[PDB]
Amino acid sequence: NVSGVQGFLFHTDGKESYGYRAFINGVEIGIKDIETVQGFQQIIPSINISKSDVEAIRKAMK
Amino acid sequence: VSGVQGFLFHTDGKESYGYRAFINGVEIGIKDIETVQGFQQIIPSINISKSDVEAIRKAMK
Amino acid sequence: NVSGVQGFLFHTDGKESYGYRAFINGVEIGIKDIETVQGFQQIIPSINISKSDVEAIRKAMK
Amino acid sequence: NVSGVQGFLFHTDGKESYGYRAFINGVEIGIKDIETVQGFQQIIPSINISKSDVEAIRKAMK
Amino acid sequence: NVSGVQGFLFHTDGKESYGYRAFINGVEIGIKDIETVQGFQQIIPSINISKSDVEAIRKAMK
Amino acid sequence: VSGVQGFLFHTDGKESYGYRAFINGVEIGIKDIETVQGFQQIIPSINISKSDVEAIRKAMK
Amino acid sequence: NVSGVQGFLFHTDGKESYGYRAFINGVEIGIKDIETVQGFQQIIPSINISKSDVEAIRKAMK
Amino acid sequence: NVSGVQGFLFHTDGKESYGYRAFINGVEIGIKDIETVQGFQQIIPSINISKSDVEAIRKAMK
Repeated sequence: NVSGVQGFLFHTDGKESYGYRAFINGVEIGIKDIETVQGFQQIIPSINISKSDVEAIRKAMK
Repeated sequence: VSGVQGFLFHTDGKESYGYRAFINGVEIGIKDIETVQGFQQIIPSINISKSDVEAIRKAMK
Repeated sequence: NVSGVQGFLFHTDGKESYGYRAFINGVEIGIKDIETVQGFQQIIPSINISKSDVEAIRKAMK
Repeated sequence: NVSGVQGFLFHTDGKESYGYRAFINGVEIGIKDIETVQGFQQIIPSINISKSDVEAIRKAMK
Repeated sequence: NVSGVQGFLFHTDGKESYGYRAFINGVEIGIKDIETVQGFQQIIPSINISKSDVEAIRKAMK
Repeated sequence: VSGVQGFLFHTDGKESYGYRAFINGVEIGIKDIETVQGFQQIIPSINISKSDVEAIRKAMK
Repeated sequence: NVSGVQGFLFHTDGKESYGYRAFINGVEIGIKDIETVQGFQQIIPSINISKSDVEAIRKAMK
Repeated sequence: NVSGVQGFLFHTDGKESYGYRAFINGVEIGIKDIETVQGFQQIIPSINISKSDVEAIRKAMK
């Protein structure tokens, strides 16, 4: 509530990384730096999503 | 705070359909176990028999 | 409201069973298998409704 | 509250009983069986209302 | 939330009683019997309001 | 669950205005201490100087 | 949200005071007396804002 | 949450600082004084965002 942010960070630990990304207030973005990942980890969850499942999650988050 | 409402579902019965999910009212198939474990951090994961998926789809519409 | 499901399972322990049914997001459905009943029991309540009272509950849930 | 039900059961312990009744999502119903009363007691409150006060409560619940 | 009732019971312990009354979902009603007062005391607050202050509370509850 | 949002207010300063309240955005005077004690069961009771009531009225509008 | 008030008190402890002010339900007001500051401190937060930052906070609170 | 403020403070601990900034009710502002940072830290989260990631966060906070 208080942060004005709803969403989550996502990444894969699989063979081909896509780095960290996030859905923030329904907007998908890439995150370039680990400082930002740790900053957002204080206010939103951070989960794992395989590279092959990102397309379907995108569709559901639309 | 996740901006996600829904659940993962699978059956432990004879004819598995793997893992699927309802995410914000959209049904999807899940290809990898990593994704199942990731979403298990933020949404419930329940069992649904293959025979009951059609009725749950109607209710989730 | 993390599950995206509001409702309840219902059944009777009376002489003439109607099996398990549910109201899920205002939609009434039949449940065929016990696995599904136990799955939904993790996220929604499960109560008893006599066969003779189902008609009135349907009217109120409309 | 995940049941999708708002309301209460009501009855009187006074001289002229009207059995159990309920308001469920703003709809008043009669309850025919004690099994149903016990089922709804798992998800909604159960209170006492004198027969003389039911008319005024109906006006307020409209 | 669960009861589908928002409001309060009110009465005075002053010299001229007006009995018990209630605001239920923005509707003011009189309560005739103590059974009903005790029933609603399970789900809504019960406060004291002097007879001379009822008019102003009515205006604010409109 | 009371269906009431607001607060009682009074001053302990030199020029008392007795007790007043904002109830659901309506300002009222309270005539009897019984009513003050009744509403103290369901809403906060705070102090407001007589000089500040005009600005609080503007904000509560 | 029992008090019907959303907002905060603000002041600076810097060299040039602007006294205490508040945002109450999106309306900015000045507070003249400490009694009122202590009264509102029972229901809303009270924070520090430098005189030079008030203009930007006003813009964000608009 | 009674402050009427949703958002967060952000800064970087990386090589090129941009000082402290904030999103307050969907409005981005610069913060000039540390007193204001400490004041808002009483009511909103304070996280780290790399300078390289600010552009994407602005897009998501729009």
